[PDB]
Amino acid sequence: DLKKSVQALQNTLTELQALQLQTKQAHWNVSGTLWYTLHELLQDHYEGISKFADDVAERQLSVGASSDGRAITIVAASRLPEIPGGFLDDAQVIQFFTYQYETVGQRIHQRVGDVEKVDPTTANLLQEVEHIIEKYQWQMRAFLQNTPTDPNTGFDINNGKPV
Amino acid sequence: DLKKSVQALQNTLTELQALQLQTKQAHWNVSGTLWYTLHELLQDHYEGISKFADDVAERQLSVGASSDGRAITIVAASRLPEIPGGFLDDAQVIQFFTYQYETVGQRIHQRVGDVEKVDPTTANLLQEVEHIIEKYQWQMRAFLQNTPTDPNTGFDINNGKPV
Amino acid sequence: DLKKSVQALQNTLTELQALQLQTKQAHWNVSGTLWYTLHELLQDHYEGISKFADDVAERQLSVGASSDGRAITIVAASRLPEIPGGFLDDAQVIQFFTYQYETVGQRIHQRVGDVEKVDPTTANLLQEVEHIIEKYQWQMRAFLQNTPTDPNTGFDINNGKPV
Amino acid sequence: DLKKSVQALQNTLTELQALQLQTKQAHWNVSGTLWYTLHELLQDHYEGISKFADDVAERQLSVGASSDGRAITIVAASRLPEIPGGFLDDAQVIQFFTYQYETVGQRIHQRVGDVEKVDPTTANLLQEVEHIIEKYQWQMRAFLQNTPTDPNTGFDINNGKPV
Amino acid sequence: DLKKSVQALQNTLTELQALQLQTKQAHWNVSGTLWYTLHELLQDHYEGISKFADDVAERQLSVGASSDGRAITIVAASRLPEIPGGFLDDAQVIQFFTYQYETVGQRIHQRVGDVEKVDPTTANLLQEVEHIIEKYQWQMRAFLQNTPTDPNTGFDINNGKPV
Amino acid sequence: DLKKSVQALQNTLTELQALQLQTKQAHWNVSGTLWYTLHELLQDHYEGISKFADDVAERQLSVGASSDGRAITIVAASRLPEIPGGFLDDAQVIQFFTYQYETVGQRIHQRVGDVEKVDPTTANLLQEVEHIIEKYQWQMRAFLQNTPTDPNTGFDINNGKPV
Amino acid sequence: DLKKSVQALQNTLTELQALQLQTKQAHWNVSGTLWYTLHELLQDHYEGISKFADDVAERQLSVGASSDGRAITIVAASRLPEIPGGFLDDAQVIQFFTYQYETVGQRIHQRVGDVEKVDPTTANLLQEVEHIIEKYQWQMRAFLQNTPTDPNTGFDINNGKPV
Amino acid sequence: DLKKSVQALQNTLTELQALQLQTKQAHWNVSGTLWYTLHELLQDHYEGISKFADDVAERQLSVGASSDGRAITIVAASRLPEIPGGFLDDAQVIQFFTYQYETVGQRIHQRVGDVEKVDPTTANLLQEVEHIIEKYQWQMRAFLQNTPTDPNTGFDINNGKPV
Amino acid sequence: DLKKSVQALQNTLTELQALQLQTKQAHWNVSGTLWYTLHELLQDHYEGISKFADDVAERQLSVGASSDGRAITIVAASRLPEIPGGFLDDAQVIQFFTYQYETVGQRIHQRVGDVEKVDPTTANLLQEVEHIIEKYQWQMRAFLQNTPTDPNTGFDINNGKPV
Amino acid sequence: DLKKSVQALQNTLTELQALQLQTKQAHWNVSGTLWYTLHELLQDHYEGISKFADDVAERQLSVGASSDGRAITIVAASRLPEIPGGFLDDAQVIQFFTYQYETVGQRIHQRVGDVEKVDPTTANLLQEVEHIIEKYQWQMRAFLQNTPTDPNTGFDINNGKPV
Amino acid sequence: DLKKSVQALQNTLTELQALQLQTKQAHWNVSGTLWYTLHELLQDHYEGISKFADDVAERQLSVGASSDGRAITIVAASRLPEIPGGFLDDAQVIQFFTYQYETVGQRIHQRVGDVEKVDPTTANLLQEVEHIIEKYQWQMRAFLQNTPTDPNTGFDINNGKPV
Amino acid sequence: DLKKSVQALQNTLTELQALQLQTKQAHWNVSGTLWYTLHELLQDHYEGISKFADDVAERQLSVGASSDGRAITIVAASRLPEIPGGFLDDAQVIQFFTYQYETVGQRIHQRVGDVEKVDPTTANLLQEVEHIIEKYQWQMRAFLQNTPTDPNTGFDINNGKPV
Ligand SMILES: [Ca+2]
Ligand SMILES: [Ca+2]
Ligand SMILES: [Ca+2]
Ligand SMILES: [Ca+2]
Ligand SMILES: [Ca+2]
Ligand SMILES: [Ca+2]
Ligand SMILES: [Ca+2]
Ligand SMILES: [Ca+2]
Ligand SMILES: [Ca+2]
Ligand SMILES: [Ca+2]
Ligand SMILES: [Ca+2]
Ligand SMILES: [Ca+2]
Ligand SMILES: [Ca+2]
Ligand SMILES: [Ca+2]
Ligand SMILES: [Ca+2]
Ligand SMILES: [Ca+2]
Ligand SMILES: [Ca+2]
Ligand SMILES: [Ca+2]
Ligand SMILES: [Ca+2]
Ligand SMILES: [Ca+2]
Ligand SMILES: [Fe+3]
Ligand SMILES: [Fe+3]
Ligand SMILES: [Fe+3]
Ligand SMILES: [Fe+3]
Ligand SMILES: [Fe+3]
Ligand SMILES: [Fe+3]
Ligand SMILES: [Fe+3]
Ligand SMILES: [Fe+3]
Ligand SMILES: [Fe+3]
Ligand SMILES: [Fe+3]
Ligand SMILES: [Fe+3]
Ligand SMILES: [Fe+3]
Repeated sequence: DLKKSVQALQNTLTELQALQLQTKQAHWNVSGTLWYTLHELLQDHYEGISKFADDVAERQLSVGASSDGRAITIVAASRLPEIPGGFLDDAQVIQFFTYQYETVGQRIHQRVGDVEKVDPTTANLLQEVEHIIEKYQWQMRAFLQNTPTDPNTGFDINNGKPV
Repeated sequence: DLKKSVQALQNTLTELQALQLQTKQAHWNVSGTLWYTLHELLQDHYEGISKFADDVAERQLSVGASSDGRAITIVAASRLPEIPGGFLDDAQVIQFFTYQYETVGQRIHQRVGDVEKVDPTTANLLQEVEHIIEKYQWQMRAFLQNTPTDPNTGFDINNGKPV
Repeated sequence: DLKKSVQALQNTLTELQALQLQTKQAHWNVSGTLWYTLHELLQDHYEGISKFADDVAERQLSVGASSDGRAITIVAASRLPEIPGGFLDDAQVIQFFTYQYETVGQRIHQRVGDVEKVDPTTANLLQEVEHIIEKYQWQMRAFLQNTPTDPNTGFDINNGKPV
Repeated sequence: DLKKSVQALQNTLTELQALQLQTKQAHWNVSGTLWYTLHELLQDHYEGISKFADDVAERQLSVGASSDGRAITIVAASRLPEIPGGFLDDAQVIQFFTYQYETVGQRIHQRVGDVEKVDPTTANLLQEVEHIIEKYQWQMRAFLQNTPTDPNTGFDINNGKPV
Repeated sequence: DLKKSVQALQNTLTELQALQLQTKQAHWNVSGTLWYTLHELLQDHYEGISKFADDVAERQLSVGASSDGRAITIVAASRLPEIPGGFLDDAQVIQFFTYQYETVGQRIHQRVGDVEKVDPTTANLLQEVEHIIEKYQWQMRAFLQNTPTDPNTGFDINNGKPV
Repeated sequence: DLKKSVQALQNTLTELQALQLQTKQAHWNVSGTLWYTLHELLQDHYEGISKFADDVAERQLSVGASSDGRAITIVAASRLPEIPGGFLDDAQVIQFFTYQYETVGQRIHQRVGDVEKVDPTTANLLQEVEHIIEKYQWQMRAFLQNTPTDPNTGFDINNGKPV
Repeated sequence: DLKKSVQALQNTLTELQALQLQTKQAHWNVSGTLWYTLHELLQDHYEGISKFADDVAERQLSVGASSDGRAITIVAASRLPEIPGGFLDDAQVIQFFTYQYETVGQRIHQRVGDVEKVDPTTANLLQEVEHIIEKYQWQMRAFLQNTPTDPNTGFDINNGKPV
Repeated sequence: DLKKSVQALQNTLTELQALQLQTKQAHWNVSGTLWYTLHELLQDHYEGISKFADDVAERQLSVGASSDGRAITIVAASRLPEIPGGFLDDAQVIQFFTYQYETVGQRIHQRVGDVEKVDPTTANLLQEVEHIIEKYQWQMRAFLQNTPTDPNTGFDINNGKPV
Repeated sequence: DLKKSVQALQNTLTELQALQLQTKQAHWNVSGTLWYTLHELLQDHYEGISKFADDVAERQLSVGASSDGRAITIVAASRLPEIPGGFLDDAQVIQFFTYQYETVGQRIHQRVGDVEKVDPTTANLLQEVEHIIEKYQWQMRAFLQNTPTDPNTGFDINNGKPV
Repeated sequence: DLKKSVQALQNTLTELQALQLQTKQAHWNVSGTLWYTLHELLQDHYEGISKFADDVAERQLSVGASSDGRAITIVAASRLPEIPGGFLDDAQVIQFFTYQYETVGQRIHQRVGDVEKVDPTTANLLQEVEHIIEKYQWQMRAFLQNTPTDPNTGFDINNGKPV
Repeated sequence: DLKKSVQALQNTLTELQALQLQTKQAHWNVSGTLWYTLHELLQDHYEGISKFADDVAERQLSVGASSDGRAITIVAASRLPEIPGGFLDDAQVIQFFTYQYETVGQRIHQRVGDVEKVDPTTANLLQEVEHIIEKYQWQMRAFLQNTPTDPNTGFDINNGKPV
Repeated sequence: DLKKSVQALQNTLTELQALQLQTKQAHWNVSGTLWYTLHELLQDHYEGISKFADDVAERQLSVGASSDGRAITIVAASRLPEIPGGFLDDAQVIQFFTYQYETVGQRIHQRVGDVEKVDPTTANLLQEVEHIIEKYQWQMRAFLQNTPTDPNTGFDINNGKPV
């Protein structure tokens, strides 16, 4: 089934390209106490996402199908919220990608089982994408991770209010 | 005039981001005799465009204004044709970016004079973007450049028909 | 079942070693308009094939079995056509490896399922070999890939005749 | 007018050397929640400032005039406040360089127009210095940049009081 | 099942950390004819084990669970013999890690199937750990590997007695 | 006195190995606002500690005595508190290593004088270890260093309570 | 005979300097289907020619004689046709250097025997120059090399006419 | 005006190519006390001149015009004295390039204003060439720069006679 | 005589390709006390042999003749014994390549004189191949080299029997 | 005694910062026959001085005290002559740093004994600073070092008068 | 006392230069089972010895005294046995440097106390030389280090006789 | 004739080792105006001489003969003057190596013809040694090379007297 692997590959590529533009957008406009920390972290996320975005589209051509990474396709086949414009707060960026990475990781997790029987090599690549996406999810989640000595509500980065 | 420099910077960033996704799209789906030549050349163009896309948005924040590099903004503030989907021919890719680079370079050329008096530092960056865009225009134009011994109609890469 | 993993590993190693000598042979004797393009591309294919040839034989020793990479074994356990001698045409090289990579990739695809239950780690390596082989198949296939504006018959690289 | 370019070059060099010693001073003595973040950021600012300090003095010798980068000249031709001694707070460092970079950038902006007609090459260098200084100004300003979801008063890094 | 992946990941991490300290211990105290050969080989094993020890604990945090790599946990959740103290003989080091790598590799092999259905991405990482552990097992086993012309009893490295 | 230098070297090695596992443990499980800052800082501390851990054990073999870096020895010859398990708060990590580095540095300071007369070369190495340990102590202490404009109580990273 | 080695060395240097300016000239002005392929290939030829141009003149000074690499000497001691000006066709560039490299290689081949008896070290250098020149001749000749399946007349790169 | 930018670009390229061959000529044949100092300095000048020679010709093709870097053009469009042949004295080399760099820098300075209105991007490149040429002029001028304690007549490098 | 240089070049290439597959075969299957020592040494030999195998075939194309490096040609134009299959003993590997390198070096030594008069450049390359082959012969011969204090019979690596 | 180590560390840092600005000042304005030789040598001295200036201030924070590297402190806690302004002669620069390095080295030599008992680790760093300062003193002293065949009065670099 | 530091420095330099030529001599002529192991190990020892040989002589010039590293001085101020000529056995090389490194290390240990009071910086360098020499002593001693399971008599590398 | 190649190789190695110690000796003790210039130049000569010293001895072992690079052999098989001790003048160093390099180069030139018939590969290496030795001879000779505008008597570096 070539159509099945294309669906899993093309859907993953569009999500990676969406995260590509969103990580870079927050990379430039993040503000607050953790602006520079997230500035550097989002650039590393961008480079890891961009690398796998190349691999996914390369895998699309490898199985004999075209790759659609156009701007209209990113907006069209959205299915994910768009990052807000203007200056972004550090606490807002942390909460945005905490949910975005988790949502993308869960979708990739399902696509792995959809193609594991017909295309284990493509499923191997999708597992590697799920690995880096869930790792990035942890790196955003750890900012507000509860500990025995501190719930880490994020009040210090959100004008005194829990995030 | 902060509004003038933002207009020149934001308009250039959106065009660079459009070329970013278009060079990479042709990078993966180009086909024909010159597919691998353009594959490598488009990746170099992508890296040069991406680097200046970072500098332009960085200059936006440097003058005190937010940067809009979101996917919807690329589609919204288009003003440039979209690259076709599916498998792309090498002759089609050459002619697409020959006109696209030239159109972008002419617009950047006008923005340089619009901000040279109020923001010479930003105009200095826009000149550097115009330099790399017009250089890429030559690199696409040279495929069909007429010579005394050969008009270079591109018939060999376009099913026997002049491009 | 140690015998099953050895069969899949040893058969893949011999095919990689055959492609090793064939890519390098075409690397030196390719001729025509695309001689230098294929010269560089075949060297990259050679380096990727050689690296995985090391990994496959290393995996053979890791599971406790000897590795047979001798010259007589490459000729003996052939099951693949031999590249022609003498000066090779660029269109001939493109069509040779288009079919050779596809044939090798299909065989590796079958070996993955043969060992996925008894040796998932070896199957993981075979998936990585299938990934690079099918990627190389695309890189040879793209020279003659049909497009909406051009069928890309390869007449320009084959003395006016469709390849 | 050689005297005009020397004035713009020598005044810029002294300001860069002042920022050189001030960024490094805060680099070692910064304290608080953002001490290590600023520690790394100030070292990058120091390296960029030092590089352009070399270029400015090199340009001075290139136009045929001596370069005065002595310690007494930094103190003499001050015209900028001195960074406080002892342990420095992170919020204090952020506010110090937010104003210092902006003041230096505005002065360099004026010097560009003073020499653009008689020495466009020197004005080109001064534009590059203004670029990196205003970029560093943004990197300090972003710590307290107001956002729709958070004014970012810096209370968390200033003992509960808005910075 | 989060508990299942944590069990496989945490158990593998403790075994890797045990091999970490054991390879380094033998790295410093190995003696005999093959002391320097094993000195270098054990350092390479240490670097490969340490890298995957980072990946395993990183995967633990990625799936949302804490990582226990404390010294007491290495001793507590032992289940593997401790390397002897004092000066170690080369033949003793070869036989120690021949069995240790094999025991660890067999356990990781079982954990792959335990989590392959619920967490294929984690199973993908465990397969990579099993790959490097079984490769290191071969590198220790080859010192005493029987050949048609020599049984390789190791008498030369064990005071004239077969190892 | 060989026994004196062994005592100073072996005791320092065990403390370095304890800090090795503790910095890496906090490196993976740190949480809160400063989780990523400490994540990077603890990895640099880990690399510096690991390098000197190699030098100390190498010096042990150089003076003619075995090196004991086994896991049981780290737990046995403890004399330092164990880092807590589970998710660690950033303020908890800062206070843990502030005291741990200081305690280790004071012990190494005493060992330098114990061996300076009989083994100045070993004392030279112990001085280098004390240098990097006290430097790391400052890097943890600076998070809560009092300043004229801010006492830096750490309330922002400790749920509103002074650390 | 110092005069004999100077003649062989000085004549080779002038030919290398002529090829230096000619490869770079075609590097910038080549046009057609193979413009970018030759653009890259001519830059590699330029770097290899320039390196040996340094070695030849260095050998001239080593044997105790001055080196004449002036522009007038390149034009004066020509004895080779000049590359045409303006935009150059890819087929024209291929045929120009196919004959130019061959002519230079044959002359260097004769100079090797002229100095092999009196200056074997200089003859050793001239052999290395002949090696790289004849290698470059093959790299230009392979574009039109006849094959059993294709004569490679170059009609596709020469407006339908055999080159 | 395309003709205006071509004139400024082509005239600068020929002067750079002339300095290219002249710096390298003096690089090999310089003699005296400062032969090795100038040997190294002239090689650095050669690399900087060669790099900008590439950029100038690349800019020529970017604006849509051919580039003439042939040997006959260097001799034809001379307008600069030729470096003497044979062994060159260090004092002679210093005085030759002191005037040559200054003459070239003054001409480039005039071309910047000739094209600043019609082609600011090309004028930006010409400013960068003027920067490196005037920097090299200082590096040659400093050998004989008068000081309060020493006029630096160069008598020590010119057989006792002031240069 | 083109036929003479082709004979010397083609015969050397086939021998290098035979040693290529044989060094790599022993690289993977060597066993015994010196397995890892030879494992590393054979990989270095493989890289040196492979590099000169490229140069020899490149020289074949440079003189205008095709290069035959196919697998069947390695087996056909053998004239050298084949390395045994299965697990190889370290003493067996040492004795195999001691004779193999010597036999290849003697043949290359004869080919140098066969082509030194008609093709000194090719003879220069064959001398470089003889240099690396005879160097590798020494590196295998030194394992059993007799010394005044020890005949080095290899009994320790050959089950107590002299090799 | 914390006050003792601070005195030795702070006094050394100010002297290093003074040499920092003085080496760089002479680096840009040195003139005469040895201008370029000293230009390069002073840049190497600057990099070595700057590196130890970082280490000294880092050691200050490591022992728990603030670091004062401000411009006013360099001028205030002077105790060393200031380098002259304007163009500097090479002989003047050589004699300036010959005495300056020696004076700084003697002071650091005394501080080593002042803190060797209370702070051997800090004394270890001060010894390393004395090492590089006395090495730089030799590198300036060697220009006028007397030899059996030449007193090296420096008349050639000082307008015919002994330095 | 300048004479005291010169004595310790000059005596150490001559011993390092003696070990320099001896390690390299054994590096080329070592034979037996461990020839290649010692070949690599002796090259690393040579590089470490050569580096400190540079530092010692550099320290000699730094304190104001000439450095005598001539060949006659190595033979004259010998006081160490000369390595035998001809082919050297591996067991002979191991025993030669086991005693040579120990003898050199003991002498350097005494020189440290001779100059620690008058020249602590030089004593610091001599401690670093003693560190690397005693480390190399361990690396040679470990070949015959006794273990609980094996006395490691070296019979396997010494024709069946204990070394 | 093995004895002939050994004679040429061993004699060249001893001369290279003599120049090794002499270049390094002058590298440390050179004095005068050109001390630092020669300091750097002699270090480059040392590295080139040392590299070929390794190749020569490696070639000795490759042809089956031992290599004698001991200190006594350098003094014994001298046949070259010894460099003077103590502080060396720059003019003395220039004249010493001008004659030393020339004498060594002439001897190597004769050895090439002595072994060219029996050992062309060894003669190829000796030609490469003669190349670097005669190049170094030029680099020392150029300091006093006569020019049309200056005889370059070296009076400025030799207390007013011609060298
Ligand atoms: Ca898998
Ligand atoms: Ca994988
Ligand atoms: Ca906030
Ligand atoms: Ca400008
Ligand atoms: Ca610029
Ligand atoms: Ca086409
Ligand atoms: Ca063809
Ligand atoms: Ca604060
Ligand atoms: Ca043993
Ligand atoms: Ca917290
Ligand atoms: Ca054409
Ligand atoms: Ca002169
Ligand atoms: Ca054996
Ligand atoms: Ca002077
Ligand atoms: Ca000390
Ligand atoms: Ca030290
Ligand atoms: Ca032996
Ligand atoms: Ca030859
Ligand atoms: Ca050669
Ligand atoms: Ca002198
Ligand atoms: Fe790609
Ligand atoms: Fe950025
Ligand atoms: Fe391998
Ligand atoms: Fe500089
Ligand atoms: Fe990590
Ligand atoms: Fe180690
Ligand atoms: Fe050169
Ligand atoms: Fe170029
Ligand atoms: Fe090749
Ligand atoms: Fe620092
Ligand atoms: Fe040195
Ligand atoms: Fe060697």
